[PDB]
Amino acid sequence: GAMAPSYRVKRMDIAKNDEECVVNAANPRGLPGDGVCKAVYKKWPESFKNSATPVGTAKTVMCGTYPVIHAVGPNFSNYTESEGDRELAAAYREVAKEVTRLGVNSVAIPLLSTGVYSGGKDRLTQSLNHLFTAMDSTDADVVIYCRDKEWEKKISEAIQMRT
Ligand SMILES: [Cl-]
Repeated sequence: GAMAPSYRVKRMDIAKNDEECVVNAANPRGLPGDGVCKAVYKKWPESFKNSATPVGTAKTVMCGTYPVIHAVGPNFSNYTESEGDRELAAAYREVAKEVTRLGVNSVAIPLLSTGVYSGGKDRLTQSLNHLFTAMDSTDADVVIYCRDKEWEKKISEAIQMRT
């Protein structure tokens, strides 16, 4: 585990992360996909061998020795708010289990079920809180990756509030 387990947020490409493993915002089919998923495919294509896994689950595939945790959030275009919220909480719990199993000291993570899977809604607070509920019991340094300046400020604030 990390010496003083922390949360941080960085506004850059998660494919350039400085952590011991990465969470992919995967699709259920293990396809190259778009957004974070496409950057992950371009950086760690080997990790997409038998990566396909259902909604609300996480499946780790090693690129060399570097773990890629394919976390499948619900697409809110397809799910009801109620069922989406449940599968989004589940995907984060499976990430916590895989990060623990791997014994890594740090993990790079995007906010699941945002952008292409948000159903056109701002789910920053929803997704971030399910991230906290899962990862709070873990001892890994968590680094959250986003691309939009207003998202970084809001994520930074939510982290610092609890400190
Ligand atoms: Cl970048």
